[PDB]
Amino acid sequence: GDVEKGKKIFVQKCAQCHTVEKGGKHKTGPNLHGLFGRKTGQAAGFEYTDANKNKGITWGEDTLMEYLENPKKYIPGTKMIFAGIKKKGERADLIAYLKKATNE
Ligand code: HEC
Repeated sequence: GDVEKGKKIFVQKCAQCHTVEKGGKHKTGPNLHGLFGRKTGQAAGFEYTDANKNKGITWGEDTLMEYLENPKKYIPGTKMIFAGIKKKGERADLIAYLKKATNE
C-alpha cells in the first residue's frame, strides 16, 4: 500500500483516538506502537475491554484488513467507536502506514 495516503487516512479517521510513536500517550484509544506481531490488548497501561483483551488474535496485515472493515463485527463488545473503512484500497494504504509508523 501507499504510506503517504495511509498517513492521511490515519489523521482523518484514527489520530483523534490513537498515537503511533514510541512512548506516545494513550488517548481515548491505546498508543499503537509495536502492534504488528502482538496479540490483542497488550499496550502497557491501557484499560481494554475484556472483549479486546480476550479476542486473542495476532495483529498483522490479514487481521487488520478484517478488523478495520467493521471493528464491532470482529470484536463484539469493543469500546472502539468506529464504523469501519469499507474500501479495500483505503484499508491497505492505512495498514502500510501503520506498519511503518508503529515500528519507527
Ligand atoms: C475513538 C473514537 C477511536 C477511533 C476513531 C478509533 N479507535 Fe481504535 N480503539 C479505540 C479504543 C477505545 C480501543 C480499545 C478498544 C477496547 O475494546 O478496549 C481501540 C482499539 C484499537 C486497536 C486494537 C489495539 C490492541 O489490540 O492493542 C487497533 C489496532 C485500533 N484501535 C486501530 C484503529 C485504527 C487504525 C483507527 C482508524 C481507522 C481507529 N482505531 C479508530 C478508539 C478508537
